[PDB]
Amino acid sequence: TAPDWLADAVFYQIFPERFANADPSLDPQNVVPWGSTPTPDNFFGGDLQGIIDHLDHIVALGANALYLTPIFEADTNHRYDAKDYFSIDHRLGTLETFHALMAECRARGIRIVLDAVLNHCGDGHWAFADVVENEADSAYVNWFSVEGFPVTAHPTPNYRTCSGCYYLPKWNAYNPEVRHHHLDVARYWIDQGIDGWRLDVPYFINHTFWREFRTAVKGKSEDLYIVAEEWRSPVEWLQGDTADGTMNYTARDLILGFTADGGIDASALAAGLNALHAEIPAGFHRGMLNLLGSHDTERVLTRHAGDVEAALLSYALLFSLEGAPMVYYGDEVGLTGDNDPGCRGAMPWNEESWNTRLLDGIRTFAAFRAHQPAMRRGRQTAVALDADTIAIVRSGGDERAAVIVHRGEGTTVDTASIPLDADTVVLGPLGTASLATAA
Amino acid sequence: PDWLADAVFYQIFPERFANADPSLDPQNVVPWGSTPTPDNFFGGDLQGIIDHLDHIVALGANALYLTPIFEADTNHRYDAKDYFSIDHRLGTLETFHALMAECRARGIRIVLDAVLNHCGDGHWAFADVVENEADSAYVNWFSVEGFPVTAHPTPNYRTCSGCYYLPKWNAYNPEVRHHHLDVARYWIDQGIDGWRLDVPYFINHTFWREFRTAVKGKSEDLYIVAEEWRSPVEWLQGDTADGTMNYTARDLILGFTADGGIDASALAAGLNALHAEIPAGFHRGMLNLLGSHDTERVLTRHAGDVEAALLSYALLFSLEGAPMVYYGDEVGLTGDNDPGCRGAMPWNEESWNTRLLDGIRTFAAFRAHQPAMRRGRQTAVALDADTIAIVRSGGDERAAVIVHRGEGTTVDTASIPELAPLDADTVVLGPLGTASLATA
Ligand SMILES: [Ca+2]
Repeated sequence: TAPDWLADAVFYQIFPERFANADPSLDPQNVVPWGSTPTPDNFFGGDLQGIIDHLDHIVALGANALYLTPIFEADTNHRYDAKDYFSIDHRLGTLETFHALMAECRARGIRIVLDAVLNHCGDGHWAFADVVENEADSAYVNWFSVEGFPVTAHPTPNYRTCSGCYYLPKWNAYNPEVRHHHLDVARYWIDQGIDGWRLDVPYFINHTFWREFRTAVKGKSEDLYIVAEEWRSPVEWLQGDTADGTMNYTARDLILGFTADGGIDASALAAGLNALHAEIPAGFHRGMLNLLGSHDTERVLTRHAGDVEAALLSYALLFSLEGAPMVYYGDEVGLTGDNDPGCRGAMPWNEESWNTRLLDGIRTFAAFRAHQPAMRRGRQTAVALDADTIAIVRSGGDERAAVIVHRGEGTTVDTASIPLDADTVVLGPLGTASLATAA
Repeated sequence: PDWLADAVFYQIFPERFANADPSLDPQNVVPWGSTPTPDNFFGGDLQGIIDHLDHIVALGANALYLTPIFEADTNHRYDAKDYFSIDHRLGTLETFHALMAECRARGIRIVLDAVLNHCGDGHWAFADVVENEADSAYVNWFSVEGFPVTAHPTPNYRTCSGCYYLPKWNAYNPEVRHHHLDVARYWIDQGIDGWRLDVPYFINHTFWREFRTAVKGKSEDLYIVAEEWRSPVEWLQGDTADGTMNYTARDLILGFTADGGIDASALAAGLNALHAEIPAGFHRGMLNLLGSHDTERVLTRHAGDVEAALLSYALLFSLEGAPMVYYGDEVGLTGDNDPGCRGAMPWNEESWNTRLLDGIRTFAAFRAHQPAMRRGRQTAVALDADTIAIVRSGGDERAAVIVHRGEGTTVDTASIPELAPLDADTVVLGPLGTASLATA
């Protein structure tokens, strides 16, 4: 089963090169102004000290865990092209600054999850450059799958890669020495104090390796959290031998279908959510990392086409579900943008730039979850009341809660219709209601 | 009258609601979008009111308060020149009859403006005194100091508030009373359901007792509501009105939802006091409102904050007494105080704030559906400096509208004796959040 702390977790995902530039002396020569349009090649100077300095913002939102995208020495702004998995990227800070982040995080009750990019590294990585250089004489030739020498990125890479990208050579995970390096990466950062690992494109490697991964990570501690990136069904990762959960892109698509697209009505959503619930095995519901967006999607508000009230319906649903809810940095203040690089805009720190009522609306849903124990540990039941209105009921030992979410122009619901209370509740246009009762 | 318990009012300033008949339009009529002024005409008409009853009903209203509609020489029609005719730009008596019929067909009631302290300087009686002086048969229908009559400097006759074009009726003349009682009787014969009293404080209670007797004599269920900006207590002794325009409740609500000057304790106390001052049987007759043709528009009072504005509406619709919506506020029209608040009502729905409209409708629908929200006692309860419950209880049934002006909070239903009977133990309120719950 998944670790129990997860029931209480609320995650804040950070793309560190865009959250806060606290240290200009770390910035590269070609650093762009903080207000610039994000691109696949530009750098803003976001750093680890920037995260430390805004921990208060992250706490005040209701978050108690961070998911960090890659932070190790790389040549891109997203850092999926790691070149040394054993140091912090020199533009993010040093190992000391990283330690200071861990400590400041744990003084405030905040757990840390890093991004484990094990299918591939960057072409700048020492082992890969050694192969380029020394070819068949490199000791790390078999750390990759290079077709022949000389190595060429032109016209198509003559080595295996992540989805054809020339600067992301694929790690040969069939090599024991590569697995040992991958496991020493897992343990090393756990030795530095992290609380879990998020797995990047885990489906490009293989279950056998991910089994060794769980054994190495859980061997250090049973409460370290492993979460699979997965866009389709999560079930393969929830058999008890690989991950503790999945990024719940299934719930994302269902929720947004309802609140933003209008393609699915409340009945299809409830059915979608009850089935995903049936699909996910016992012990693993708690481990699902639910989200409405990420660094791999367009921003939630953009998906809702600037309709902040509808967007609040999404968050209501998000915070209502079993699984740890995750907010993507800047969505809480109403940032907009298309898919990558559009969703990787720099986070503004002028409170006059924030959509404050969006922030307070999300804070409210988070606060009700944190205060009501059934919202964290209770059972999840989804029920349609009409085409535009859904109730997410959560059933605790000694208490029960419901979040009722209406996307129409207003209605009333008889709670006697939802299997403790016989109240009538009214919902305004784009309205929600959040109710609890002693059992 | 009992029917006031279920009444919801929609106030129309008839010049500005809807212009259905261009043939009625005056010569220098302005475009419908234009800025209102003390002299301009837009051509709003009675047929335009008939044509838009749908919108009124969809709002949830079942009663109109109309401002004066008799023949006059201003855009506001407070300067009546003939009390026994519809103003020629509004329509004819026939059209008026048609509006009544249509209204009766939808269970809508009608309330007109009784402007009895004064008429207009163009009124036939006044012009006859101006012409024939001491030989006019109507010299004592007014208070003219002497001849020739002059406005020039300042009127050498009594007026409403110094205004030369609004000479004051001598209500001490039985002929003038007779005339006033014929006006009340005449429009009641034309199908009308009641009267709003314009500045009744400028006349006297002896006159308003006769007024009541004549009106109630036609039918006990005809409603009488007095304009009063201060305490309403003097109008509620059983001998004059059935209620007043509740400007006291307005000042309290807006001080809390818009100004920030009054907190929830002070608002709860204010409302509880007002309630206790209102005599038994008269709570329902109170005509509750957030604004009128004599105030700046609600949304403008809330500095354009729609969510703040919706807190006002929630409160308004939660109170005992008949709630009234000033035409166009439901769609988010803005405006300063008169003339600014007499904008023409746009009918192109792309200009409306429809979340505001549907917000108001929801409060109305809750109230229409809950018997306690109409006939139940009223207890106002401060929970926080920023959060108030208005509770309504029918014997053992209970409704509650909870209204939060802060950034978000939680309402523990237990430990609040008046909220305790709801099965829900906790209720969340978002920022500027509203919660409406009812028992059983
Ligand atoms: Ca007209």
